[PDB]
Amino acid sequence: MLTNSEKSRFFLADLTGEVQSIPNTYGYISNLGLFRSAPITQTTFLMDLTDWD
Amino acid sequence: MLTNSEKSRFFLADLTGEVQSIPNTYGYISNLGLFRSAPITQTTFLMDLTDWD
Repeated sequence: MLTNSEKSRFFLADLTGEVQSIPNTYGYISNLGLFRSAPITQTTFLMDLTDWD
Repeated sequence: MLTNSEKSRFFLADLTGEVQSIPNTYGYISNLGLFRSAPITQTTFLMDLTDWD
């Protein structure tokens, strides 16, 4: 693939290709499967607690 | 299940179950079954001890 030179409009130079970089993305805990899914239909929710000795 | 909001009688919010806690109960020695049941009729009992040399 011939392209324009570095500092001239009439000479040609050879282009090789691209070098892509992608950031790292850790996903250990996400795929561990600990957390369950509990969809709700309200802005908030409540919960009760109990105990005895 | 839907219930009243935190501070409004005319709004609803979701109630997500309950959580319970129970005290611990160790039973190791009872399960060992060392002791026998010897029911009696009176409020006291006696025994005899003997020996020789």
